Amino acid sequence: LWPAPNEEQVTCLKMYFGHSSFKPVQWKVIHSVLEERRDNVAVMATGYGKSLCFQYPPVYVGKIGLVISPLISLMEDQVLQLKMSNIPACFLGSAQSENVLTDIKLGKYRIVYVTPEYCSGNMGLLQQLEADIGITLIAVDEAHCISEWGHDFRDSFRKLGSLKTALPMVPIVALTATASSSIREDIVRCLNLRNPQITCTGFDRPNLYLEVRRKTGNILQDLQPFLVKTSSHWEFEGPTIIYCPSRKMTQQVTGELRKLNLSCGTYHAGMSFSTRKDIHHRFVRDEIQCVIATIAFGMGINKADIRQVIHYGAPKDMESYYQEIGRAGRDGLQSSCHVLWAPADINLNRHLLTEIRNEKFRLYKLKMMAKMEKYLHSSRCRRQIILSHFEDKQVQKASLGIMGTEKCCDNCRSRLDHCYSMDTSWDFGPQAFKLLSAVDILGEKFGIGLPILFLRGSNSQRLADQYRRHSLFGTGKDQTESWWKAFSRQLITEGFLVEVSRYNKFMKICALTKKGRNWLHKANTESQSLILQANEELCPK
Ligand SMILES: Nc1ncnc2c1ncn2[C@@H]1O[C@H](COP(=O)(O)OP(=O)(O)O)[C@@H](O)[C@H]1O
Ligand SMILES: [Zn+2]
Ligand SMILES: [Zn+2]
Repeated sequence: LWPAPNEEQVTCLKMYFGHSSFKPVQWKVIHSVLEERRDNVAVMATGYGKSLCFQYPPVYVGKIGLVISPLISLMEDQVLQLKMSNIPACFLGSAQSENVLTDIKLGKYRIVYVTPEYCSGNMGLLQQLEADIGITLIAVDEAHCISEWGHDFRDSFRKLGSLKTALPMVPIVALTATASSSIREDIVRCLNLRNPQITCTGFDRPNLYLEVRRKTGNILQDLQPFLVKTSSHWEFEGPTIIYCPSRKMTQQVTGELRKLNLSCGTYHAGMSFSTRKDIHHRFVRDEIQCVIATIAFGMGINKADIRQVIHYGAPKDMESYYQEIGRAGRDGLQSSCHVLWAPADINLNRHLLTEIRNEKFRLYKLKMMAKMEKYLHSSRCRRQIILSHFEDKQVQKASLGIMGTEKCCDNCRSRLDHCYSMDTSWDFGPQAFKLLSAVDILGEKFGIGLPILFLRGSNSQRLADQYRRHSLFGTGKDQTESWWKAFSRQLITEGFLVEVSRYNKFMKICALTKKGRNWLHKANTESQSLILQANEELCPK
């Protein structure tokens, strides 16, 4: 067990990064790299705090940290974010002046961003910085690009194996997307890491509700369910990102949203630094409500309170999908992630990959598109399927407290609205709330029959038309009369209802108990649960 940080370390974190404490895995990596000078392979979920692991140590000791990445636009964005935290950083490339390079040699910058190509060609420069200043760490983001079995291989990374040779005292921190053992093996062997610490944060984002819908045929019909008509104009429910597979589909979606006068912006690769800066400005400040994006990184979609992610079209793969939905709910508030898809979507098109020569690669793409289509068509828990892919193992639904609840995914939410089996211990809270309310709404003056007719939307004359205006009228048609009758007998046995006759023995009423009235009081103001021992009559297999 590693030690807690000292006060000087915490003070540095507050002054430069505005955080009052390290996250657990952040400190795992930081202490290992900063104080133990040990190589690291770190797998961090979306929105955990990956960048702090390599930005903080060079700031704390006032030396240089080298960040190797192929995403030039992302390195530009992070440089700006660092300077706005009073941290000097720069992107080093062939196009840079010697004044920037001489300021680097004098130690004016804490964090230096380079591409893999520039790094392979200038190993002598790296050794000079190590002798004169000292390199705290070398970060290799997108480290899965080092070998084939990742979702995106690059050849420029293979020459990073000389870093350990030219700099055997400098620890390397490699960041990758999944906890895949095979990918981690390749990173260690190709980067020449020496017994590195292996850390994984887990991948669950419990505040992200997951849903998958089929496309309806036209864009406006697909998107209008996500809109609210305030006054006499349309609005998104909250800040929204719409991911499109192509620029063409981006323009089509934009053209349709403009029909409703929705405030929208686009986000693509190859945009200028000024364009990305302006999009970030408008999105963060809620001057645009929706960003329609074809990329999943950068300033433009770096926003804390994104409430809704929409994939318009099947996602490319599970890794892209996870990163793309990972942009939502970074403030901890409840967010929703919807995929709108059809079998003809371009990312599910097996027509356009017959012409790839590699044997294992073509089979990988076929299995990925089959895995994607299986997830989209699945009736089981969306969250369990996603967590299984990134843990490289079958995940149990009992591992996290979010699975199986109404805020988990659409397939879990369907089971709470109309239960089914796969001892039966199930949450009948939603159904009990309908029944116990109907008993109290009708005044506890009739038998259980009238509340049942109320819930099933009966046209009977026993029910006064004043009750047909109610919200619950007809919301129980999912269950038969005998089901509601049998469910009421379980509420009598458990002790939430009782049958009672007063002086008039020709009138039997069904009334709430003390426990019944107490439960309904809490359920009026909070979503309450009610666990039961059931029969296959209640939740059939
Ligand atoms: N130690 C910390 N305490 C609290 N919040 C943090 C900490 N480290 C990072 N964060 C926040 O987490 C958010 C996501 O971090 P970031 O590195 O941008 O995620 P990603 O690695 O997915 O891009 C950031 O807005 C950042 O402010
Ligand atoms: Zn230690
Ligand atoms: Zn679920």
